[PDB]
Order: sequence, then structure tokens, then C-alpha cells
Amino acid sequence: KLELPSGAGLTADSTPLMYQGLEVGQLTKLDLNPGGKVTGEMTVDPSVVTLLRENTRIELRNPKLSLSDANLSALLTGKTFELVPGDGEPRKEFVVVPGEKALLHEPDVLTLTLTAPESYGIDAGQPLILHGVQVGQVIDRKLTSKGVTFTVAIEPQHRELVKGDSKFVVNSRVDVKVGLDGVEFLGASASEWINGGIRILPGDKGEMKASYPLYANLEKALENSLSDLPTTTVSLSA
Amino acid sequence: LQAPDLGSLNSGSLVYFRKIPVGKVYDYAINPNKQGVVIDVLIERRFTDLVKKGSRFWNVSGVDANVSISGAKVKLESLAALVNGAIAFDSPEESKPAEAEDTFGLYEDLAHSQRGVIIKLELPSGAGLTADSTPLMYQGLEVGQLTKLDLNPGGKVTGEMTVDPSVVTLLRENTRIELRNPKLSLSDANLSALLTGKTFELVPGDGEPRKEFVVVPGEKALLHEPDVLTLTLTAPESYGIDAGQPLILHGVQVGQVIDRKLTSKGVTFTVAIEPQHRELVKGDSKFVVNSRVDVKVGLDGVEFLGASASEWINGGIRILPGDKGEMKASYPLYANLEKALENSLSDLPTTTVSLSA
Repeated sequence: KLELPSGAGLTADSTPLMYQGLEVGQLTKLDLNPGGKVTGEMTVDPSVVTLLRENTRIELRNPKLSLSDANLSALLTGKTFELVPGDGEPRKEFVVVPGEKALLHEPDVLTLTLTAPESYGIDAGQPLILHGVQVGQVIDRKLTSKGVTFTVAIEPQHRELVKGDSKFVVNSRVDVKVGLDGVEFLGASASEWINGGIRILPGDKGEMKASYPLYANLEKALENSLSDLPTTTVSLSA
Repeated sequence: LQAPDLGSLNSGSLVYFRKIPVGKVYDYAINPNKQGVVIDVLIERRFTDLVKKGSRFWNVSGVDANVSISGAKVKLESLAALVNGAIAFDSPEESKPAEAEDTFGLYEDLAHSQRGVIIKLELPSGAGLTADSTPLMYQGLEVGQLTKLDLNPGGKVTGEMTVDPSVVTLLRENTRIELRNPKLSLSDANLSALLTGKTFELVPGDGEPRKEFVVVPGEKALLHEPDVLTLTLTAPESYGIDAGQPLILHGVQVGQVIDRKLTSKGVTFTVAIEPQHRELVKGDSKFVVNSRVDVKVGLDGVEFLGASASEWINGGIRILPGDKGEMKASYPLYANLEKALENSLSDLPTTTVSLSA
């Protein structure tokens, strides 16, 4: 049994369950229960039933447009359930989440609520980068009265490497400073600009506190100045 | 049975219930008005209990072959209906058994004989709509079906819809039915959305159950939400702001421009705000154009005003929210951010003190 978000591109007898690229199961039922809750169910191959365990995720994959592998078979099929196994007690019912929320429900995950005074053009699905390589993903963006609150996730392999003390820098905006001695390009590269997202400046040791600030660029993260205008430190009278 | 024409039915064609032959067509004759054909059938003696007052008769005759996307299922089920024709029927659960020459309508297809509630619609235009092919989505699943499409005199397209009886509880006093365009998706490259076309979307509400609705185009759909904040904001120029531009507070889209009307004084916009964000504008605000780029270069002053490049292709209007105010009817639309801070709507600044020389 499956608890689907919405039966948008799903078909009553045509949506398969891939595992290692091979067809394992088949969505055989799709209903709209009252309350606006789409639920369906699936018949899986008995060879694979040993893999369905306590933290085994079934997430639906979108047919993304591939530039390197121009395939018509992926676009002609459409939505596709992907199986990723785990270990533990065998269970026989799962919860399917959309493609953006799929990273939250991994058996290990590091979920951080980071606040900001502005969205800075950071969308819901932006990649999240440490040392040039993507290590996580923004999950969702919620607007509050104080500002913009993000929720990000970190993959389990990289979970050890953030080390509890970190700065979070926006990569969505370009910034050029020109000068006689000061020439620098801040916040992006052009391939990183179309990706966008949040950059981590990792530190040595800390306890992973709940909330973090999102700094506007790299120099405001080094100075630890979240506000737009700098801190008044000493005043003068004249 | 009363049909608009005889169809593929001959005298001696067969009557099915659950694909079991339980009778035959006895005769056929034109009624005294020349519109119809009266087809009278003969159900067998032990099967008389099957026919009820709420039974529906439909026509299953000939072969229909369809070419569909992601596979084209041409399946040949009934062989006896091809040569001579057939009539199937339904038996509802709780109804009195019909008897003694009770009339019935003969539907032309199984899809036309689905039970449900007729829902009248007042459509803007029947542009991409089809008489029996436009569905009503709810949660991505097909709920209803546009079954009729007419052009009433006065240039008023009206149609009507049969919805599934499971969903009829959702159709209430502020329940909107808006038509969705098949937009081009870059992340989800789907052929199914583009091959279908126009699609009615159902979004429910609460209150008194109603059975007729008004469908508005995709741009005007935000105005008719059960809660909405509609603002008429004036401007001396369009500033390249089109009808469908997004409207942005703190980087995230919170509303939408509805329409743009040109008057003798200038350009008057009408914008709308979603109900979740309705509390957050707080009655005092400035409205800044995001459609134009502006670069100021200098030795100390280097700034990029009015846009970012992703925000430039979106464009639209930015809100500068304030603390507290009553939501007055009209607002001004400032040209950029610095003219909104100075509160200077005019192109050249206010003359404050004059001089003579």
C-alpha cells in the first residue's frame, strides 16, 4: 500500500517500480479517498520482497530532460517509482513524497532551518555546495513576518563534514567589484549562477544548533554581519 | 427505448446484462414527431427483475479503434456486436423494478451513461475545449467530464459537466473551477500535458452546495478566490509591466498583476494578493517596478537597481511593506527603489525653495 501525494502522471496499470533500472513492480490501483487523499497500491516481484524493510524508500522520479543522454524512452514513459532499500523490520506499507521532499525522508539526514531577511533569489530546489561539489539540497522556502526561513538538508555521507560550526553563503546573485587594486568576482560563477544555491563555509568543531543565519555574500559571512548596514560600534558627537 | 436514430441496431439484435444475453430488440418505429426513433425491446421472463426504474440503456455496436499516446490499446471484446449490434444496460442497487412499457433513453456509449450530477458552466470562450474530451482534475485524478458546449446568443459560450458522485460533496458556495493551460515545463518534460491541452481544475471550499459556476480565464483566476486583496495602483507609464507579471515581497512571489488599462491620466494597474500573504502587507506599502534594469557606476557609488537577471525575465512589482495602515483603495507605482524611498512619483523632483538672481 502506498500513500501518494497526487496521482498526476500516474496510471492505474502502467507505472512501474524500478530497481537497478529493471522493472520490479507495477502500480495496480489508484484511488481518491475522501479528504483529498490519493492512495494506491502495488504488486512487487517476490524476489525483491526481502528488500522492503523498515527504512526503505519509494520515491517517484520525474522524466528529466537529459542533454548528454538524449533518450525518448524516458520522456515517453513519464513518472516512475524508484526503489531504494534499507535494513530492519519488514514493512508492507510506505509513504511516497514528491521529488523535492524526497531528501528529508532518508534514514539519515541533517535538516537545518536557516533564516534570512530576503529570499535572495533562492528557490525551493536549489543545490547546496561545499568545496564546489553538491552535498545537499534546499527543501522548501517559507515566508514569515520576520523574513524568509529556509529548510535545507544534508546527505548522510557529508553529514560528518560540516562539523557543527559553519557559515551559509548565497550563490544565487553575481557581484562584481572593480578597482585599481581590488578586482574580484563575488557570489557566483556562471555555471554556478544558473544552479544557484547556498554555499557552506565549514568550521572545525561545534554542536549542531537548530537555527543558522544566511549571509548575503562571502565578505559579510567572514565579518559576521547579517544586517544590511554595519554595526555601530563607537559613536561621535560634534 | 427512445433514441435520436436507430444506429447499428437491426430487428433481432441482442440485449446484454453483464455481457450475458437477456433479451432482444423486438421492433423499431418512428414516433409521430419526426425527431426520434422508438426501439422496443423484449427482456426474457426470468430476467425481468434486472430492469429497474433507474436502469440506463446504452449502445454497444461496431468497432472503435483509438490511437492513444504511450501506447494505443485497440482491444476487440465483443464479436457478435460487430455484425448486428447490441444494447447493454445497468441495474442500480435500490430501485423499484420497472414494468409495463416504461420508456428509457438510449445513450450512444458507455461513457455517456455514467451517473453523476449535471453542473452548468459559464465559460469565457470554447477555444481549446472539446465537447466530450475535457476533464475535471482534482488531486491530479479525473473527476468530471465536459459533456456539452454551446454558443448561446449574445456571444456567450456556456457548457455543462457531469461530475463523479464521490466529489459532489466538495462542490459548495465558494468552490472554483478554473481552466489550466498546458504550460511548457523545463523540469518535467511531459508529452501527456501537451497532448491533452486545456484542463478544468477543481479547488474546493465550504458553505452552501451550489450546482452552477463561472469559469474565468487563467489570468483573471486569482481575483475570484474566496479571500483576495485587490488593489488598483496607478502609474504614469506601463514601465514594461505586462498583464501577467509576478508580484514579489522579500524575493518570493506573493501575488500577481491582473490587468493593465490605459487611461488619459496614465496607466492604471490592478493587482491581487494571495490570502496567506494578505496579513503581511499591513496597509502601508510602497510598490516598486522590477521590469527595468538600472546600473549606476561611480568611484564610490556602484549599484544595480531594479532587477536581477532571473527577476528581469519575470519582471513585475515589488512591495516595500510598512508597519501599520488602513488599506486605502489607490496606490502609486514608483519607478525604482530610490524614488519610492524619497516618495517622489514625478519624473523631475519637487521644487521646494526657489531663488532669484
